Formats: sequence, C-alpha cells, structure tokens
Amino acid sequence: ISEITYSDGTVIASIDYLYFTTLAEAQERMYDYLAQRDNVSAKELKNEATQKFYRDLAAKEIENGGYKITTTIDQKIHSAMQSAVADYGYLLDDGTGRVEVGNVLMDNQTGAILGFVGGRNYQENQNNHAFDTKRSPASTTKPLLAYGIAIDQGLMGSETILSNYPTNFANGNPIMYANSKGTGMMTLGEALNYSWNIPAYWTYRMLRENGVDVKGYMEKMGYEIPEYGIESLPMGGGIEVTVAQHTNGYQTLANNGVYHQKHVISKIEAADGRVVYEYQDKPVQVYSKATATIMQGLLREVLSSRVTTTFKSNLTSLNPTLANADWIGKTGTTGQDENMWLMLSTPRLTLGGWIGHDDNHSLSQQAGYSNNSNYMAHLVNAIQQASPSIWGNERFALDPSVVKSEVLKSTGQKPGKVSVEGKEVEVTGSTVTSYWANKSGAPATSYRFAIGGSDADYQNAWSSIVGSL
Ligand SMILES: [Cl-]
Ligand SMILES: [Cl-]
Ligand SMILES: [Cl-]
Ligand SMILES: [Cl-]
Ligand SMILES: [Cl-]
Ligand SMILES: [Cl-]
Ligand SMILES: [Cl-]
Ligand SMILES: [Cl-]
Ligand SMILES: [Cl-]
Ligand SMILES: [Cl-]
Ligand SMILES: [Cl-]
Ligand SMILES: [Cl-]
Ligand SMILES: [Cl-]
Ligand SMILES: [Cl-]
Ligand SMILES: [Cl-]
Ligand SMILES: [Cl-]
Ligand SMILES: [Cl-]
Ligand SMILES: [Cl-]
Ligand SMILES: [Cl-]
Ligand SMILES: [Cl-]
Ligand SMILES: [Cl-]
Ligand SMILES: [Cl-]
Ligand SMILES: [Cl-]
Ligand SMILES: [Cl-]
Ligand SMILES: [Cl-]
Ligand SMILES: [Mg+2]
Repeated sequence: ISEITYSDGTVIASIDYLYFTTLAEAQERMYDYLAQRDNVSAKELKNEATQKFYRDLAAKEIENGGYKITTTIDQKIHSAMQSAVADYGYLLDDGTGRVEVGNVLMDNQTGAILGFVGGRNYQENQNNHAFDTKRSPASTTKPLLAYGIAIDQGLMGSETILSNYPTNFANGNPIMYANSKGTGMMTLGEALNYSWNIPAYWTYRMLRENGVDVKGYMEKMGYEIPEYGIESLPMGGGIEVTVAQHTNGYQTLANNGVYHQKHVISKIEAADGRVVYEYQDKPVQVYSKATATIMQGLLREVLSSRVTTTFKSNLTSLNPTLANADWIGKTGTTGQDENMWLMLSTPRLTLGGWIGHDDNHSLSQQAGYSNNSNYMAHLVNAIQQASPSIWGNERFALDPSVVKSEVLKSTGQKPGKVSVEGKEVEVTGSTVTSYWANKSGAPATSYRFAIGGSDADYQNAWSSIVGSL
C-alpha cells in the first residue's frame, strides 16, 4: 500500500487538491526513476509510445507499489488554508461571477511548499490554480524583471528618478495607468507604490539598450519566457506563470537573492527504504544580497503605502501582532482586470496569491485592491493560528554590501554642475540617502538624470528644478 505523507509522516492517503497534486508529482518522479532503472535512452524516451508506456508504468507502480512519498506539506497549515478558502473564499466574489483563487505558501530558506490553495472547491471545479494554471503575473513582474535587475546591474538605486511622462509603445499606443497617460518624474518608491507603468517600461528598455542578460536572471529562477523583447514584460505581457513558480521568484527576493527550487515532494522511498527520488538543494545567488535587501525595503513600502492593496489594513484588524511582522509585497491590481495578484513575504515565508476567472473574463477594478487583500489577510491569519511562529518576527535588513549615496531628491544623483539651456548650472537642494548595489553608488547629476524621458520631458523637469534653486 503506497502512502502520500505530510512532511511529519502523518499519511494523507493510500493510493482533494493535495492528493492529486502529490500523486501527479510523484508519478513524474517515478517516470524518471523507472526510465533510468530500465536503461531507456534520451533517444528512446523521445518515442511517444515508449513515453506513454512509462507514464502508465509509473502510475501503476505508485498505485500498486507500497512507496512512501514524503511531502513538504505542513498538515496543520495546509488544513488551515483549506478551511480559510472554504470559510472566506466568498470574500473574493466581486460581482463578476464566481472568482477562482490559487495560493502557495513557501519556506524562503528551502523552497519547500508548506501548503496551498488549489481553488474555491475541488468538488465543484477541479482546476488546480496553484500548480497547473498559467496566468499573466501582471505588475508583479516589475520587481523581478525590471527594477531588481536594474539595481543589480548598478543602473539605479532606491531613490533613482524615473520618467512617468506620457510615452507610446512601439505600435504607437499610449502607455496607460488606468485612465492616466502619465505625470512627470518620480522616485522608484513612488513608481513601485503606485505600480506606474511608464517607469517600468523605461527600466526594461534601458536593460534591452544595455544588452543585459535578463533571460539569465529569469531562467535561474525557473521562469520560461518566449520573447524577451516584449516592451510590456514588466507589466506581465508575454509571460504566463503558475502561482507556485511565481511564488518562487518572490522567495528569491525574500531570501536575500538566493533561489531555492520550489518543491512539494522531498523524497520517495520503496517499502524497503530504497530511495527512488530525493530533492537536491541547488541554491543560486540570482540577485546580489545588496539588490535583494534594497528591493525588500521598497516592497515593504508597497504594502505600508496601501496605494494598491488594503492588505495591511485588513491584517492589522484581524491580527495586529502578525501585522507588525516584517511584511513586504507587490500587487498586480492596477494594470489589467483579468488577473489580480498579491505576493507577500516575511523573512521566513512567501505567500503567492492569484485570483481570476478560468475563462479570463474581467474582474472588478477593485477585486485585487480590496477583495483579494482581505481574503489573503484571512489566509495569513489562518496560517498563523495553525502555526503561531511560522511567519517569524525577524526583520528584513539592508546587507552591509549596500552602498549609501547622498543624492538630490530632485535628480536621484549627487549634487554638481549640469548644462541647462546652454549654461552650466550648480544643482543643489534637498538630499536623501539612496541605496545602491554597485561599488561606487550614485553618479554625479547629469542632464538626463532619470530613467527614460524625451528631450521635451527633460526641458519640463529642468525648468522646475532650476526654478527651485
Ligand atoms: Cl487539498
Ligand atoms: Cl490537483
Ligand atoms: Cl517494473
Ligand atoms: Cl506535517
Ligand atoms: Cl508549477
Ligand atoms: Cl492570463
Ligand atoms: Cl513615444
Ligand atoms: Cl508614494
Ligand atoms: Cl535577455
Ligand atoms: Cl514560467
Ligand atoms: Cl531577445
Ligand atoms: Cl516537487
Ligand atoms: Cl512544485
Ligand atoms: Cl520494497
Ligand atoms: Cl552578494
Ligand atoms: Cl486601506
Ligand atoms: Cl499593482
Ligand atoms: Cl497589474
Ligand atoms: Cl470562468
Ligand atoms: Cl531580525
Ligand atoms: Cl556606503
Ligand atoms: Cl555620498
Ligand atoms: Cl560601481
Ligand atoms: Cl535611461
Ligand atoms: Cl521630445
Ligand atoms: Mg520552470
């Protein structure tokens, strides 16, 4: 009698979401094992008939085989998450029909999946929205693929200025943020807190112009993106991910830049204790510690600003002591109406959350801002009540390798002389500490001080800055 067991070795079942997710992964591991055991080549495995036979053999081996499958699942936490979506899933319903949901709770130091939500109710809809369904990550792409890489490459710091002046995509369409064609210059913090699109567009254009190996970062975290030239990649264009995979990207940022591959199976043993499969940790430093810890500070303010999510308000009410843990996160609640995301981390855990409709029809404007935020506050509370210490009371902190530059608020660069209107200007004013992940920190102010912007923008920006001296 084969048994899928929780992490602690309490049997889930002999051979709901947990069962079919565990079984599917165990079948794939058994396929690999049996093909290797039977000395089946790479070439042989490409044969569709041979693959079909080995898939069936793997299934029957699990069914008949007496294997012990050890999972990463924390039974009490996963059970609490199932109770939470049963009790509070209705809070997602926003008047666009029944809203589906996927969540993955992941240990930041290991990539172990402690629990997940597959959907509203397996008995009514079996689609697994945690592991199976691929959806655009929307504006939750920006920290990983635009800002995080730009910081890591020493192309921006925490108080760098970006253009949010109106601009068009290559196809001539304006870059929009709800009904806004844009504003003017803004800090990285304001860009992230609001999830403005134009600054993220310019950041990714800067990476492309500089020939940065973005694919190198994203593939080290297990992402599959077919076309890296898509202008809207930071806004989730040209990318579709599972919740489990995308949670793994946020795991990397939360774990001071070190990726651990997500997993739900730790081990499969034969009845006699022969190891069929064992997960092997392969940590990768995807972002520098400086980059990851700078990004943690920025994503702390995304949540505390409450601009794009009510989460901190919701959680403070449910569980003020847990709200005082060091939450960081990023929304996908502003750019688009088919997929709403909230990614949350403390130093110990990351929780990914998606909501949407199976057929991709639009959610309400505020489904991500309020409904998903309230649901995820309930889910976080349920996890803590099941396992009081699991989120932890540790703080995210800047790595000592972070470089601190005194820069002008106005330019995000060090005070000095710039040519404006044909004349040398001494640029002074209010200064701020800007965090950098390079050696030398911020450069001296240049005329084109911002990420992105047209001549005309810079004429407008410098007119205001010169006005202020
Ligand atoms: Cl389940
Ligand atoms: Cl499933
Ligand atoms: Cl056999
Ligand atoms: Cl357990
Ligand atoms: Cl997955
Ligand atoms: Cl999608
Ligand atoms: Cl343009
Ligand atoms: Cl702000
Ligand atoms: Cl690339
Ligand atoms: Cl992917
Ligand atoms: Cl490319
Ligand atoms: Cl796995
Ligand atoms: Cl997995
Ligand atoms: Cl055996
Ligand atoms: Cl490092
Ligand atoms: Cl609020
Ligand atoms: Cl957002
Ligand atoms: Cl979005
Ligand atoms: Cl649907
Ligand atoms: Cl601490
Ligand atoms: Cl320093
Ligand atoms: Cl300095
Ligand atoms: Cl440098
Ligand atoms: Cl630029
Ligand atoms: Cl212009
Ligand atoms: Mg992958």
